[PDB]
Amino acid sequence: QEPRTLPPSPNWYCARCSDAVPGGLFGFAARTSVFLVRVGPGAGESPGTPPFRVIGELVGHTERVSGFTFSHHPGQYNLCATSSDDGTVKIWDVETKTVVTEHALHQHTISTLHWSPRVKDLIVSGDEKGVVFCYWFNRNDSQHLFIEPRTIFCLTCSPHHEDLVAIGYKDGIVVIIDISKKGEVIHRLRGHDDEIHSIAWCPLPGECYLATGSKDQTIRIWSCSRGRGVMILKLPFLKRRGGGIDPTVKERLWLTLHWPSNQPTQLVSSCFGGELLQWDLTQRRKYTLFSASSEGQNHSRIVFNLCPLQTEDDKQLLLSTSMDRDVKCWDIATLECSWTLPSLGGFAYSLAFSSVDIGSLAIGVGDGMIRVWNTLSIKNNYDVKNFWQGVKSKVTALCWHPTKEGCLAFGTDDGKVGLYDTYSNKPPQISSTYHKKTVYTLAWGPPVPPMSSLALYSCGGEGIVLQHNPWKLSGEAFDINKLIRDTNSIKYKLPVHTEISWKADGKIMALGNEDGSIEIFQIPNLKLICTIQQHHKLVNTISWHHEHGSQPELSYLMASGSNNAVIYVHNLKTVIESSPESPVTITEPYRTLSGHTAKITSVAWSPHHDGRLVSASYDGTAQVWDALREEPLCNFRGHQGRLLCVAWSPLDPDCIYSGADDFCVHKWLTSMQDHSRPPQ
Repeated sequence: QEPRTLPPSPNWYCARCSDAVPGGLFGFAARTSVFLVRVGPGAGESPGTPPFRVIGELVGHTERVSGFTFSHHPGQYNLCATSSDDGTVKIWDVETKTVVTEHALHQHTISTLHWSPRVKDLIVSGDEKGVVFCYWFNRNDSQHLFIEPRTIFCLTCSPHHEDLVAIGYKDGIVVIIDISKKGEVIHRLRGHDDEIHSIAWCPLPGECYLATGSKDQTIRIWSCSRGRGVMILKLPFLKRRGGGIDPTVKERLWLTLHWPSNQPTQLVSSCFGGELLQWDLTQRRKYTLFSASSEGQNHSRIVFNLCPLQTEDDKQLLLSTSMDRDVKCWDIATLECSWTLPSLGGFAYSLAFSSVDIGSLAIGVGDGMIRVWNTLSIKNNYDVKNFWQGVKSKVTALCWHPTKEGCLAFGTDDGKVGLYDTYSNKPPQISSTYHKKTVYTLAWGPPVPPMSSLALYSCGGEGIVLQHNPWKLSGEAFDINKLIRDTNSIKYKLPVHTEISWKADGKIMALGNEDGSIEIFQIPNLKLICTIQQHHKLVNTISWHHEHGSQPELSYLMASGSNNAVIYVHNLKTVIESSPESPVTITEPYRTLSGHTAKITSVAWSPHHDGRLVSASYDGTAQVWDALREEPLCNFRGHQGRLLCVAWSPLDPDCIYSGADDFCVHKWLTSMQDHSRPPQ
């Protein structure tokens, strides 16, 4: 197929950190980057499927990107400007995705910036102390201005007059200044009594008029001729609609505006709960609600930004960013949602494909919500459902039940273990017993004494593996060390267990330990049959090869990764088949896979090949290996962060999913990669 990126969430509480240009292209600030999305025919998606594609990233800021604005000058729609908490304003060329030039003139946290509609190379930025910089980037010039000693929230250069800029402040003051007269205040618009979130100029000259949106829940339309206020629209109270959100998050209003240049008598605004309104300015406060006819397509939390985009084929679209972590595309003709692009608010810690519902991919995320991505949805490349009830903390482990549809085990960084029924709206069952530290692994396997068809095993960072009864999760959970210690007559303290992996046949359990050893236990009683001494640092990942390969000998292969970069495969046919009455120590690998330059977080065997392994590393790459020939095939470098998880697509042998601490999940193709091995 084609690649996909589930990106980080658009940044919150920024008056302008997203924009679009005609054709067209949408950009949004998200963490320390800007993400670029082709929208319309140029995306080149098949009909009925949403016409968008995530196509690139602007990389180089070292902190939160606070502002983003395209140039809207014909022939230079490829230029844009960003601001960041790193103290810089950068000018970018989106064709190369590189910096053209930049400045560090601001000495206080930048609030926002805007590219002049009228002057080709002028970018105006404003900071939290009230300082404004005019930057004419192509003649290398700047002017500081200082109007009033207050925190700038928003700034909008006039579309009609090259010298006029409207500024909105944290306290509700709005001013229009003349940047040719040292920022002289030409109009002082008094009326709002809280944060100005948005300023839109009437897009026709004469019929100037100006609209301002505020945390005070009013939109005020003002005159420059008279100077005075000519219209106050108060937001309506409306029934909250969509699925029941989480009370345990704080949320006041964000009131942003879009004044369509082709429809001067209409004004679009956000509203409580992220509803969108089309206001009729001919009328006594008439509005029409976006998505009024359809159900559950509206945003469920406040909307921060609205970006008009006219496509090549003349569709009028409007893009919305929200605290709900969705980017939505609105068809202005109908006010219905054309499509939604979901996003991630934390590290992608864990991926797990359901063996029952093919292509159903669960994602464990550091924003406390489980995602289920229906990866094989025919008409939607990003069909993602969220689960929040009973989760709360960072989801560091997931594992679908092997036979029961909808049954998802999960684990958290506060040691919690849970079992979700994703086919219902009921909250998850939670284990009464907690791990002292993060749950790094979950695995289903046969029950062992004293339990007492499949038990759930959870491994915490403190070193304990618990056996849970998936019926009675609130009941007793058993530390398996007692069974281990008794079956094998152990006297010294047991190793700290850092990883658990059951062989596919459910007859053998492997535990990886903090000291690097891997122990091999046999049912029914977890008799130790083998200790593998190969890694010398904490074991992060173990995986047993599947059973449906060409030769049956392959299901005895076990891959493992530790805090060192070298990966090993061991072949446990001999030892397992001999069933020794006292345990064997293995100290030579069956295969050695060298290439990575940092810790290995996750390994997984291709279900479509014999002895084909993918690994995820803290070196920022995923590596595909022919394990049997010790041959590196394909290195994926699309992540910016350190990889935490990897999983082979169940239907396409060429497609793998990977997650990282860059807040991204990438779906990529082994055939489209330029490198065969990791950087040296």
